[PDB]
Amino acid sequence: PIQRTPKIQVYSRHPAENGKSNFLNCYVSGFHPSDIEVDLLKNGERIEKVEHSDLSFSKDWSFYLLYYTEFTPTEKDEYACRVNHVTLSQPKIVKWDRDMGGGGEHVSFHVIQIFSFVNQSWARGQGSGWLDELQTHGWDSESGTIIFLHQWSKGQFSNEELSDLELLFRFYLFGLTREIQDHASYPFEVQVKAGCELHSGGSPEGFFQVAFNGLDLLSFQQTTWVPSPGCGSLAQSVCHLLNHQYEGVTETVYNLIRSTCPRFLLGLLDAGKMYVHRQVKPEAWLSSGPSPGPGRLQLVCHVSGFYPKPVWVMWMRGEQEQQGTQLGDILPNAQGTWYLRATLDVADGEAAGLSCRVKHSSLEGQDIILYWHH
Ligand SMILES: CCCCCCC[C@@H](C)CCC[C@H](C)CCC[C@H](C)CCC[C@H](C)CCC[C@@H](C)CCCOP(=O)(O)O
Ligand SMILES: *[C@@H]1O[C@H](CO)[C@@H](O[C@@H]2O[C@H](CO)[C@@H](O)[C@H](O)[C@H]2NC(C)=O)[C@H](O)[C@H]1NC(C)=O
Ligand SMILES: [Cl-]
Ligand SMILES: [Cl-]
Ligand SMILES: [Cl-]
Ligand SMILES: [Cl-]
Ligand SMILES: [Cl-]
Ligand SMILES: [Cl-]
Repeated sequence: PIQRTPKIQVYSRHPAENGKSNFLNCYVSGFHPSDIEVDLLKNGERIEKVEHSDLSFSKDWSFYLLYYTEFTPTEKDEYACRVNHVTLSQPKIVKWDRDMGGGGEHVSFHVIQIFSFVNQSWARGQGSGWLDELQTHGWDSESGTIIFLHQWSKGQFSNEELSDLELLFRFYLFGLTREIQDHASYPFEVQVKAGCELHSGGSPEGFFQVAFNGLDLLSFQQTTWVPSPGCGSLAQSVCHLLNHQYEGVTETVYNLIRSTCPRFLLGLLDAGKMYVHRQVKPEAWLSSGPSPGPGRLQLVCHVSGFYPKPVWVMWMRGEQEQQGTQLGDILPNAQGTWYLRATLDVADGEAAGLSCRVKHSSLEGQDIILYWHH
């Protein structure tokens, strides 16, 4: 427990044009527990050879997953994202459709960990490193080794440092597992988010947060562990344990989270800048959306492939912003960049003369304008 339902978002990276190669993205989020089945379908057949990020979660602790593959839109062929979850009666198939528009400061670095305990002697585990919303690391479970997803994932650390880190992680895992395997009278899931935010001005902000069955359990605030008020005897127990019984583990954590993490983080940024990519022009295109009702249209404006994140997108009549404009979420793209789509609902007659306007930092001040037409 408890149960949350997956939001499902399907979208293409480029304008859809028959025979021309494209990328199909599927973003599955908001779910809990972590047990899930996601498949990209072509004409009902599951597509093998797809890319998927490792499992992560939000501040809410709900899980999310990115999927994508290469595909070609055609007149005949039908594509879908198929999801199966404990909160679904039947599997949900959401089609991708050109004419529906797809269907549906500070930097931070964190290590994310999910533990799934079905019983005493059976448990799943997985973890991964994330630079902002960008995964930079996986973790091989059998070997107990780090997986560096990119040419810069090492981030200006020597090999000795990272070896020591691997072993530190190994023993940390052995420790907690033994620790959770004790305390036995029972299905449950444990999530850990640990790492650092780096802020303008250089002040690091450390965090180590745990959750249980998707519930806020404990955290680490300024050299002292804190329980989230349940109460909460479990959290208070384990906190108290860490605070005193074995302190010195927290010396490591404290060091690791206030030092090494911001240094590694900065190392990633440095090594990252070499390859790509400072700024990227989006491309934009219009499509219809799902019909809002008889005698009404939904206009969809797609903005895809922009980086950095900040965008301004609006439906216009001349200089007048449209009141009804609805901005979707900013979603991740196949390799690194960003996707967003804005919709508007309008009567048939009032469709003509509406424009979608895009402002991005990389456009050099010359905005993208797209005019609706039939
Ligand atoms: C099966 C799940 C595997 C999960 C491992 C996935 C790891 C996967 C992301 C590899 C990326 C590695 C990445 C390249 C190097 C980043 C270096 C950063 C600065 C280190 C931050 C380490 C975290 C913050 C401290 C952990 C808390 C433990 C030390 C204390 C706990 C109490 O002890 P106890 O338990 O004994 O009682
Ligand atoms: C956790 O629950 C039981 C605990 O033993 C596991 O039971 C095993 O189930 C599979 C297939 O049914 C096999 O490993 C054996 O038949 C069972 N083991 C024993 C010792 O009887 C179970 O598989 C674990 N997790 C599940 C069922 O998801
Ligand atoms: Cl293959
Ligand atoms: Cl289509
Ligand atoms: Cl260090
Ligand atoms: Cl159109
Ligand atoms: Cl960004
Ligand atoms: Cl959306």
